[PDB]
Amino acid sequence: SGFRKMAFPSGKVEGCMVQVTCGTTTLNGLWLDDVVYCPRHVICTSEDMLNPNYEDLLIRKSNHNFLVQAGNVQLRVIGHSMQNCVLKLKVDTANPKTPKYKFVRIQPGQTFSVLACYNGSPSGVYQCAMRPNFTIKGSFLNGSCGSVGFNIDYDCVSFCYMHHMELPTGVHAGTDLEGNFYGPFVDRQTAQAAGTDTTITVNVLAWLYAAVINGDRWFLNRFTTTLNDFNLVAMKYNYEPLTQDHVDILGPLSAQTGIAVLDMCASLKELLQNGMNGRTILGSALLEDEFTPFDVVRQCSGVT
Amino acid sequence: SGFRKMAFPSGKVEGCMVQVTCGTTTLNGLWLDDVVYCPRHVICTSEDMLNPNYEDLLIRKSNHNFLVQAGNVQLRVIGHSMQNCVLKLKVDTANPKTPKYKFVRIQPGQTFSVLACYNGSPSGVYQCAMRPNFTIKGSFLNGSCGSVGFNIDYDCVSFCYMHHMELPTGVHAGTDLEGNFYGPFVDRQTAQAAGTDTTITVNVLAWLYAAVINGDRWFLNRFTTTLNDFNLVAMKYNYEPLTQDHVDILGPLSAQTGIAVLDMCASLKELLQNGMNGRTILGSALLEDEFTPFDVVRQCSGVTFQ
Ligand SMILES: *C(=N)c1ncn(-c2ncnc3nc(SC)sc23)n1
Ligand SMILES: *C(=N)c1ncn(-c2ncnc3nc(SC)sc23)n1
Ligand code: NA
Repeated sequence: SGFRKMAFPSGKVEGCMVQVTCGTTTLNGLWLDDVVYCPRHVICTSEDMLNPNYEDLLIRKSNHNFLVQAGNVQLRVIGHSMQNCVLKLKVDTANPKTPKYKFVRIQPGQTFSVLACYNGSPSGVYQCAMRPNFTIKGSFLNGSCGSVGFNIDYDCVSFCYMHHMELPTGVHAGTDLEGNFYGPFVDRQTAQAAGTDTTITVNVLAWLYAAVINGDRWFLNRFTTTLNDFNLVAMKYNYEPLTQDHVDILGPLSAQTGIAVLDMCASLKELLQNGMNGRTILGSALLEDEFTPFDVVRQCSGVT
Repeated sequence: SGFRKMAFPSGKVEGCMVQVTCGTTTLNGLWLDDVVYCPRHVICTSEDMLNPNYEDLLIRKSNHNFLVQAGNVQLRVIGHSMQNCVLKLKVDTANPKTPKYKFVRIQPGQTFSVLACYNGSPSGVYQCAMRPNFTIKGSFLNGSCGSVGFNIDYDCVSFCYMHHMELPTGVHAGTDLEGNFYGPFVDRQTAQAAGTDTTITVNVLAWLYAAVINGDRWFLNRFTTTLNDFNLVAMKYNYEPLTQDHVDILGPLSAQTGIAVLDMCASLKELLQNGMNGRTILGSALLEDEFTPFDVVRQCSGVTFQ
C-alpha cells in the first residue's frame, strides 16, 4: 500500500553528469559516448546575454577554452558545435558508463525525473510534470543549468529536459536534448513570463483512481456525466479539456477499480463545485495533477 | 527557487541491490563487500509467521538453500548468521560497487531516501520521515521487503532503514541495518498497531522558514510565545513537543531570515488556530512536516528573497 511521488532510480544518469566551465561560468553537462551536451548560454557573459549572437560568440572560442571535468579527471574537447540552444562538445574519451538512451520530446501533462546537479555533481532527484504553460515547477539554484530530466522505459533512459533558466515567478524553463525550448522562451536577458497555467485533468482523474485503489473512497457517488457537460465544468475551473483519447488512456485504471471514467468525472465535478469539506485525499487537501495514468499503474503494480 | 520533496541520487545504492530466494519466497537484499543483508522472515512460511522460532527455522537451513542473484549472476553463499531481525549471508564475491558507507540508527523526525525494489531490481526513489510512532508512510507492495532507506552526506551512504512489513493502517515498519526494529514492532503476525501519530513540530517550523527564504511572509505575526505556552497549545493539535534542542537546531534558519524561533512558533500557533484561508505555502494547503532543518538548509538558497 501507499502512494508517493516517486522518481526513477537515477544511477544510469548520475554516471553521465560532468562539469563544464567557460570563462567564469561553471554549469553541468551530459556526457554520452564522446559528446558533452550543455546549454549554449555557457559561452555568454552578462553583457553578451542582453543581445547574444551565438554564432559569433562561438566562433571566437577554441576547444581548449572549454574545461570539462568528469569527477576528478579532465576530458579533452576536440570539437564544438551548436544544435539549436544546446552546445555539443566532442571529447577525446567515450563515456564508459553511457547507458542505452534516446532523446525524446515530451508533451504537456507528461511527468519526468529531474536529477539536480551542481559542479557536475548530482545533488538530488525529484519528479516534475511539463505544465500546460510549458514551465516546470522545479527546485533549482544558480549553477543548476544543464541538469536533465528523464524517464526510464526499459533499460533505456529517455532524456527529455535540460535546464536553462528560471522565470520571475520562480518556475523553470528549458529545452529538449536537441536544444528546442519547451514553451515560447529564449536564452537571452529580456522580459519573459510564465503564461497562465491550467490543471491537467486526465492526471487528476488518474490520482483519484490511485486514491480508490488505496482505499480512499469518500468522494465517489451514484452519478455519471458526459464528456460535453464535464468539459463545460472543466473550462470554468481552469482545467484542461478531457478528450476521448484521455478516456481511452484511463481504461486500465477504470477496469481495475470498476469505476467508469465518466463516473469518476462526476466525482471530480462535485469536488470542483463543492470543494473537499475539510477532508483529504491521499493526504492532500488539493487535487494533485502531477501523476500520469501510467505513473499510477506503474506504482500500483510494481514494475522495476 | 522552488521547493520540492527531494531524494538523494540512488545510484550508489542501486549497485548494492540483489534478489534473495528461500524456498518459494523472493525478496531483496543489500550487498556490501561480501555480505548480503536481508529480513530474516525470508526463511518463514506464512504459517510460521504466527509464532516463528527463528533459531529453530535457521538451524535447519544450509548455505546452498539461499539463492542470491546479482543482476544476471548467481552469488555463492558460504556462511549465514542472524543478527536481531536481519539475516547476514556471507557470499564468495565482494561487491565491486560497494560505496563508502555506514549504518546509523535514526531518531523520529529524521528523513531519508527509500529505493523501492522488487526482485532485486530498483523501481523508484522517494523521501520518507521516521514518524513519531516509529512507522513510515511509504509506498511498498508485496516483494518490497529488504528495500532500504539511506542518506548520502558527502560521498558516504548512511543506511538507516530496511523494510520488513506493512501494518493494518497501510503504514510501514522495519529495522536499522543491525536488525533492530524501529518502534515496538516484531516480525510476527500479531495484533500490533501503530500508536496514534503526531506532527513533527520542528520540521513544520523548518518548512515555514523555507517559505520565508523563498519570499513568502503572509503567515507571520507580531506576537511571540514562551516555549511552554507553545507546547501547551501544540499538544492540543496532536503536535509533538518542541524541546530546547529543537530551538537550537533552528538557529541557523533563524539567523538567515531574521525571525526568532519563538516568533515562528507564534506564527504556527496562529496557523493552527486559523488554517490557511484559501492560501498555500510552498504550494501546499496543509502544513508539511517531512522536511528537517538540515533538509531545508541543503535545498534552499543561503540568500533570503526579502
Ligand atoms: C545555470 N547554471 C544558471 N545560473 C545562473 N543563471 C542565470 N543567472 C542570471 N541570468 C540568467 N539568464 C539565463 S537565460 C535567459 S540563465 C541565468 N543560470
Ligand atoms: C516482503 N517482501 C513481503 N511481501 C509480502 N509480505 C508479507 N505478506 C504477508 N504477511 C507478512 N508479514 C510479514 S512480517 C509480520 S511480511 C508479510 N512481505
Ligand atoms: Na459517480
